[PDB]
Amino acid sequence: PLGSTSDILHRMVIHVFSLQQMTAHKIYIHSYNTATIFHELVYKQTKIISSNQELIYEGRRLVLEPGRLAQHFPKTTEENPIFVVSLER
Repeated sequence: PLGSTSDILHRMVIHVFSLQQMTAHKIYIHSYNTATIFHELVYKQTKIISSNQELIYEGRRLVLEPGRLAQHFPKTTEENPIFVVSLER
């Protein structure tokens, strides 16, 4: 209150596809949340532990520094999402 989850005008969406579950996910996130928070939000929907999440964008591994702001992620759409792969095993 306001709180970053209710801060609609500063929120954005990142489109993710989990290959392990074969499920699409919309990651609504504050523009100023970090990659660390992004992974937490992905975990909430996929149960893939943050440090087990490998990200792929346009067929290449995507490496994001922990502090990278959501607003500075690559642009995604439902047709061009960030794929998530698990390092587990």
